[PDB]
Amino acid sequence: MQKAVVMDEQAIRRALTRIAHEIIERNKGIDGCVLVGIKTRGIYLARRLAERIEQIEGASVPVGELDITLYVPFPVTERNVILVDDVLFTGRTVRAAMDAVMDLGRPARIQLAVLVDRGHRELPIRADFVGKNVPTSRSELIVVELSEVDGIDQVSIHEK
Amino acid sequence: MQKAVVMDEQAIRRALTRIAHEIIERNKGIDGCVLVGIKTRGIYLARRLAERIEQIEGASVPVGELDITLYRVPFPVTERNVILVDDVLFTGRTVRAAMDAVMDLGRPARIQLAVLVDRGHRELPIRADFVGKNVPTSRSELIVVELSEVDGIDQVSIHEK
Ligand SMILES: [Mg+2]
Ligand SMILES: [Mg+2]
Repeated sequence: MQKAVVMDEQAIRRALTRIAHEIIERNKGIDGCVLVGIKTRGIYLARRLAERIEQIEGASVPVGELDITLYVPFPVTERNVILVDDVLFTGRTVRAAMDAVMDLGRPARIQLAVLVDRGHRELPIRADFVGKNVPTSRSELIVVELSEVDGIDQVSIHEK
Repeated sequence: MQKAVVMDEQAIRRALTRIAHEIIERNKGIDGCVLVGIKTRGIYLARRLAERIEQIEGASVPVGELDITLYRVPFPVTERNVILVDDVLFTGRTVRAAMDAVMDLGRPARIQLAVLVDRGHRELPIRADFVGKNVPTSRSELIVVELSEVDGIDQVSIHEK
């Protein structure tokens, strides 16, 4: 049950735009960077970020998918690999993504961009770019919807 | 060579004593928690923490040892809070491998990380839950940690190696 909407299409749009500028900024350009989306919605976010970045620096950035969910390629070695996910929670999915990435190559470094951080981490992993911090109880859940797959851009808190 | 002393013995003691209190606080006591040191100095730090924690809560805390080295102990893990302890957080690559090791021994309820110093320049989305001191450094500088159990003195210093 949709207990509440915390981000509308507008907030999402402006969050991803800022994030696009932060990525370019913290890497002093996009040279050697690659956006790898985790899971369904993570991939769509990575693409939007890629598109935004392209229309700011004039140069485009490679995008990869990589599948996880409690377990085509893309440049990895000596590249700045930016994992992109919709929701940061326990951090366990991200840990798996890192190992996966580490087996495909030796990246200069791995960064983490997420649309929302709902707290409750169970590993010492933090996102380098956060769209919005959304406090939540352990009993609540986060639902992220994007136009490409859900017919709408929206983030909400759903009770159990 | 040693450029400057960023932490002296008293600072190190005050940093560790506080971390001990921070650990108890965030976990509301140390039950179900385990201290796992990484390499030599990490182990000595983890031991100091456990000694401090027990005198505070009157409850003993399990200390483990992990030998994690990258190129260029028993007990519980499953359903426990494994608190990794290291002297310096840098690229974060060592902690990531250390987490792999922990996962090979079981599934902890969670993993935390405590370090004496964070010198920035991470190359992985890994951050410490408890930090002794944030020490800014250039990529040309180096951190040198000396603990009395191995170097006869407690001291943190920046070097231009
Ligand atoms: Mg996801
Ligand atoms: Mg160490």
